[PDB]
Amino acid sequence: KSPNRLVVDEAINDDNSVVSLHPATMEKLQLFRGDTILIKGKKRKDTVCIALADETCEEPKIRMNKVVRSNLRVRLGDVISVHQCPDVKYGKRVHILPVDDTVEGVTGNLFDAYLKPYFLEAYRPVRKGDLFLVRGGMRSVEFKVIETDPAEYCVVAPDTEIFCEGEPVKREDEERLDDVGYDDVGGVRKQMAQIRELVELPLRHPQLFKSIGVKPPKGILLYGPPGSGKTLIARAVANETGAFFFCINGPEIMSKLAGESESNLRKAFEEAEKNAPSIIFIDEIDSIAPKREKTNGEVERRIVSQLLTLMDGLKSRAHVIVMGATNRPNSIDPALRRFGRFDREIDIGVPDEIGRLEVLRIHTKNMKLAEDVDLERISKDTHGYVGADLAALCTEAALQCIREKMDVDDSIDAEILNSMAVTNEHFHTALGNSN
Amino acid sequence: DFSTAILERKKSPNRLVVDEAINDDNSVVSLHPATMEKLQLFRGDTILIKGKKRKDTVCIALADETCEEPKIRMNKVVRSNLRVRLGDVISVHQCPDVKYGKRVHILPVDDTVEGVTGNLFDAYLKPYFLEAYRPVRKGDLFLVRGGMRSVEFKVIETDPAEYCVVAPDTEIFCEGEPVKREDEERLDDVGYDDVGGVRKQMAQIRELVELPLRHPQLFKSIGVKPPKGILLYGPPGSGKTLIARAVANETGAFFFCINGPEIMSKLAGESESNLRKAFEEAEKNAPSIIFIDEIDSIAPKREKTNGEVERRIVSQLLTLMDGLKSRAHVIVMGATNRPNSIDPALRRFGRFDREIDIGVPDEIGRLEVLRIHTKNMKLAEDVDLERISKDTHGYVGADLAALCTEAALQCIREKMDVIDSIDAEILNSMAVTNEHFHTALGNSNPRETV
Amino acid sequence: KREDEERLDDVGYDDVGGVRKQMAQIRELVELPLRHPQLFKSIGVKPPKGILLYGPPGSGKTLIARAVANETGAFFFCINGPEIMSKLAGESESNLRKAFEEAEKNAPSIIFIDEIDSIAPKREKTNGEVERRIVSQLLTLMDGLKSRAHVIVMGATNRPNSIDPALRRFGRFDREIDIGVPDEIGRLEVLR
Amino acid sequence: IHTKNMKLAEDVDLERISKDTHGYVGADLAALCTEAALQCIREKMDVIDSIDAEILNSMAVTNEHFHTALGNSNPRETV
Ligand SMILES: Nc1ncnc2c1ncn2[C@@H]1O[C@H](COP(=O)(O)OP(=O)(O)O)[C@@H](O)[C@H]1O
Ligand SMILES: Nc1ncnc2c1ncn2[C@@H]1O[C@H](COP(=O)(O)OP(=O)(O)O)[C@@H](O)[C@H]1O
Ligand SMILES: Nc1ncnc2c1ncn2[C@@H]1O[C@H](COP(=O)(O)OP(=O)(O)O)[C@@H](O)[C@H]1O
Repeated sequence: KSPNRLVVDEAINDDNSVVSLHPATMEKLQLFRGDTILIKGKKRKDTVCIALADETCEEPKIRMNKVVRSNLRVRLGDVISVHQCPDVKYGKRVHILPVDDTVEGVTGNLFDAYLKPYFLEAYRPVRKGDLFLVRGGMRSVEFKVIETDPAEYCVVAPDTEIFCEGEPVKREDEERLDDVGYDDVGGVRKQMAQIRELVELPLRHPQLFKSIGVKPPKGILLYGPPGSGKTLIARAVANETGAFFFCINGPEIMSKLAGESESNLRKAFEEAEKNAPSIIFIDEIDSIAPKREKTNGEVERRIVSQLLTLMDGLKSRAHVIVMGATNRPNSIDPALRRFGRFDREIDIGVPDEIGRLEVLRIHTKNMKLAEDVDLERISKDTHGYVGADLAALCTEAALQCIREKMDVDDSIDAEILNSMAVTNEHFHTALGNSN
Repeated sequence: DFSTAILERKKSPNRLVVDEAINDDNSVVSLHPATMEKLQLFRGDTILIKGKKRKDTVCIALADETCEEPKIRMNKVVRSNLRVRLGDVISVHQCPDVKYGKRVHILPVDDTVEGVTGNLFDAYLKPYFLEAYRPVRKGDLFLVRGGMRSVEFKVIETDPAEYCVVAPDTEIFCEGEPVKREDEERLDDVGYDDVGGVRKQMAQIRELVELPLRHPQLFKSIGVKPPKGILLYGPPGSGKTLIARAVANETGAFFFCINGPEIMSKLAGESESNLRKAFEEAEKNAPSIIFIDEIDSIAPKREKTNGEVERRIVSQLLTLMDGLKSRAHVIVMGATNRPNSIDPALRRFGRFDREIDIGVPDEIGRLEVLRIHTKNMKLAEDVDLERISKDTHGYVGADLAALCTEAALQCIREKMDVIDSIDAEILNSMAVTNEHFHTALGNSNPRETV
Repeated sequence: KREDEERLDDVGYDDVGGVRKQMAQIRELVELPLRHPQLFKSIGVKPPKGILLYGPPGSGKTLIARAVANETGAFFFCINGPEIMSKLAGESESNLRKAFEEAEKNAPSIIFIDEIDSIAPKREKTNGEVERRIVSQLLTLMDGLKSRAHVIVMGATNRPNSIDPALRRFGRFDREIDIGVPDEIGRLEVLR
Repeated sequence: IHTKNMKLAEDVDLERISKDTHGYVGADLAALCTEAALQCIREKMDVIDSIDAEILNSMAVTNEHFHTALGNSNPRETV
C-alpha cells in the first residue's frame, strides 16, 4: 500500500486548501511544491489540495486542518491515500452557497464580505460537494461547493465566475466546522498532549485492547481555576476523536429530587455505554461527590457512593472514558482517586505570557484587527487572566468597537461588519472594565 | 444561467422516485417499460444508480407494467446500498462497462455470524451467485437467507476494480475474520416486507406518517398541521409493535419505545419523570416516533383507575400530548388490545386524532405472514403454505410466527441426532416437512362477530 | 460426609406420577434450551421463556418444577407469591429483580414462581397502588429477559382465570400446561 | 372558515359537503378541510425539493380531494 498511504496529523498553518508533507515523501511520490494533489478519505469522499514541503512533518504523516479532515470524513490518526491529478484546469464558473445554520441573522451580500477576499490571488483548488469555513465580521460562515466548471474539480482563478444565487443549503450528515477542536484550546500544550495519549488509543482503536490483555484508563481528573478551559478540553477531545459526548453537570444533578439525582446519574452512565466509544464529562464534580466530613446530608452521601459504584461497575470493554472537572481538588472525596475510578489527574493551571497570547489569537480569529493592535503586549499585561478572562476581553473589545464605529434597522450588514477593525483603544477600554 | 439550468433540469426522466419491490432480489431493480424506452435501457441490462451520501450501486433493470412511470421498484438491500429510503429520488445512469469478475473478496458482518460455524461459501454465497450473473460493487452489503437465519456480507474488493458481474468463472474469496459493522443499520431490521395481512392498514399509516417524517420542513411553508397521535387497535400478537418498528426503520425516524408496564413498574413520580424524559428525547432527536405499547396500562378509563398517583399519570400523558407541537416533528403511536378500556380523553383532537384497527388476518393475510417466517427456512415440496393458511383460521401474526419456529425446532430434533454445535452448510440443507408443520399445529394455543 | 455430589433422594421424573403427557410436553420445551444452550446461538430460533402450570393445590406443580431443574442440572431459583408479598413496599420489587438477576448469572436456570396469582393478579382484583407496581415489575422483568440469558420462567397457579391476562402475552408466558386431577391409572402411579 | 386560505375549484360545492357531513362537529369539518388540502398537495405536486408561495397559491383543492377526505373520516341527537 505504501508510500501513497499516509497518517493524518495537525496542520501548523490553518489553510483550507493547503496540505503539508515531508520533502522526502514528495520526492518518493513525485510531487512538487505548489502542485495540486487528490486526497482520498473515508465514506467514499475525496478532496483536492496544494501540496507543500515541511521538514517538521513526519515522513509517513500528512499535515491538514479541520476543514480538509471534515471534507475527507477522517480524524487525526486515520490513514488517507495521496494521488496525483493532471485534470486540474482553472475554473470557468463555480456555484457556492452558505450553510443556513451558519448564516442565521446575517444580512447583505456574502461574496464581498467572505468569498471575494477568500479566493483573491489564492488560486484555490475546489471540489464539488466540499464545505469550507471563512472567518470575519465577528463570526464564521460555512460554504458548500454546489457545482464546478469544468466538472468535479477546478482551481478558482481571477477569471473564474463565482455564482452565489440561491437559498442557503441545509446541513446534512456532516458536523459544524465551527465545532470545538484542538486548535481552539491554548496555553495547555503539555496537558493536551498528556490527555490525547491517554484517550486517543482507547477511543480511536477500541477493538485493539480486545486482543491485548492491557486495560487502559477510565477516569481522568482535570484541575484548575474556573474558566481555565476544562469543559473546552473535554469537548475538544470528544469532537477530535468522534467519541459520544455526554455531559453530567454537578449542580444539574444536585438540583433534582431525592432518587431522581441517582436515576439521572445511572442513566447518564448507561447512555454512554450504549453509544460508546464515549466521554462522560462530569462538570463541577465537587457538587456531587465532595468530602465525607464537609457534607452531612443523608441522600447526599448516597449520591457520592452511587458515583463510586458507577465508576467501579464500568468496564474497560465498555469503551467509556470519564472526565471529571473541579477547581477545588482538595474538596473532592479521596475515594475517587482510587485505582479503578479516577486513576489519572491533569493540572490545567493559569496560562503564562506565551499561553495567553495563544488564547488571544483564538478569540480574534473572526475579528478584524488593526496594525495598532499588539496581542503580544496584551498577554504581557493580562498576568492573572485565565482562558475565559482573555475570551471576555476580546468580546468586550469587540462590542466596544461596534458602539464606537457604528451609529444608526438593528440588522447590520456582513460587508460592513467585516470592514470594522478592533483597535488598541478598544482593548485598553476592555482592560479597564475588567479585573 | 449555467448552474441554474443544471438544477432546473433535475426533472429528467433519469430522476425517479424510490418505491417497494414486488420481487425481493438484491441485484434487480424494476422500472416501467415506457420509462426504459425514454432512458434507452433494455431488460436485463445492468444500470448504475446513484443515491445519497455520494453512494452508488449496479443493478439489473427489468420492465414492470405495474411500476409507475416516474418511480423505481427496489428492495431494502438496494435502498440501503444507495443511502436512500422509500420516497427519495435517485438517478439512473447507463452502465456499459460491466465486465465479468476475475476475483471478488466477500466477508460476512460479525453481528450476523454470531454462533455460526463451517464454510460460509457452500452454505450461502455458492447458491446465491449460481447462474444469477449478479452485478457487484465494492463497499456494498447484501443479505443471504438460509439455515434458520440470514447472513450480511460485505464486498471487500472486485477485479476489475470498483464493479463487476459475478460469473461462473469468477473466483469468490471469503476467508478471514468477519468485518465489524460501521455507520450502517442491520439489513435484517424489520421493514414493510416483514409485516403481512395488513395491506390497507399499512397504506393508511404510511400516508399519515411519510409526509411529516420524510419531509418535515415542508409543513413550515404550508399552514397545515399534520397528525400527532395514532391509535393502533388489535388482539395481542397482531403486529402492532412490529408495524411501529417497521414504520420508524423505513422512515429513518428516531424510535423511542414507552412500555405501559415499564412506566407503571417505577415508583411514584419516577413514572411521570420517565414519561416526560421520553417525550423530551423524541423532540431532541426528531423526526421521531414515540411508541407507547400497552397504552391501557398507563392512561386507562377514569372508572378503572383505582389509584391516586395512577390518575396523575393519565393526566401527565394528556398534557404531554397537548404540549407536543407539529413543529416538533414527533408522531406518537399508541397500541392496545382493549380500545374500550382506554381513557376517552386520548381520542380528543390534538392528542390521538386517528385510529387504525389491525384485526385478525384472513386466509390471504395468513399466507403472507407464513411466507415471512419461512424466509430463512428450507421448505420441502411437500410443504403447502396455502393449505396451512386455509387451516389456521383464527390465528394472529404471532400464532403463525410461533407455528413456523415450532416446525423449525421439530425439524432440528427429527433430522439431527448427535453433533456436539451445528455448522451452516448442514443447517442450510435440512428441510422443514409438512409432518413438522402438522406436529406444530397439533400443539398450538391460538373469533369475529357482527 | 457428602462431597461434590447431589442427593440421590432428590426429586426426579420418577417421583412425578399421573402427568405422563404433561411431563413429556414440559420436557420437550425445556430440555433443548437448558441442556444445549449454545445450540440456539448457531440457530436463529428463539425458544420459549415462560410456562404457566395450571392445576388444583397439591397436584405437583412445585414438584414438576424441581424435577425438571434437577434432571436438567439447571440452577433452581424459587420465587414464592406470599414470600414476595409479605415484604415491605419496594423490598418486594427489589427481591423480584434480584431473583431474575441471580438466575441470569447462574444460567442455565429455572425461575419458579409459586402461587403466581399472589403477585400479578387481574387489574380488577388489584385493590392496591403498590400491588399494581409489582404486577408491572413482573411483566417488564419477563420482557427484559432475553433468550441468550438461558433462563426459563415457570409460573404456577390453581386460579388460571384470576391471573392477569397480560402474562399470557408472546414474550412472557407463551405456553400453558394444565395438570389436572389424576385418573385411576395416574393415582396408582402416585401410590407407588 | 377552514377554506379561507385555500384555493377552491368551481367543482367544489361547500353546500353539498354540509348536506353530507351530518353528525360532524367543528373539528370534524376542520379536519376534512386539512385532509383535502394535503390530498391536493400530494396529488398536484410531484418532486420540488420546499414549495414557494406563487405555486402554493395556484393549486386548487378539487371535489375529488374532498371526496377522498370524506372516505377517510372519524366523526347523534335524541329527544
Ligand atoms: N485555553 C483556552 N483556550 C481558549 N478558550 C478558553 C480557554 N480556557 C477557557 N476558554 C474559554 O472560556 C470559556 C469558559 O471556560 P470553560 O470551557 O467553561 O472551562 P472551565 O470548566 O475551566 O470553566 C469558554 O467559552 C472557553 O472557550
Ligand atoms: N402482521 C404480522 N406479520 C408478520 N409477523 C407478524 C405479524 N404480527 C405479528 N407477527 C410476529 O409475531 C410477533 C408478535 O408481536 P407484536 O408485534 O408485539 O404484536 P402486538 O404488538 O400486536 O401484540 C412479532 O414480533 C412478529 O415477529
Ligand atoms: N403428581 C404427583 N406425583 C407424586 N407425588 C405428588 C404429585 N403431586 C403431588 N405430590 C406430592 O404431594 C406434594 C404436593 O405439593 P406440591 O408439589 O407443591 O403441589 P402443587 O404445587 O400442585 O400445589 C408434593 O410435594 C409431592 O410429595
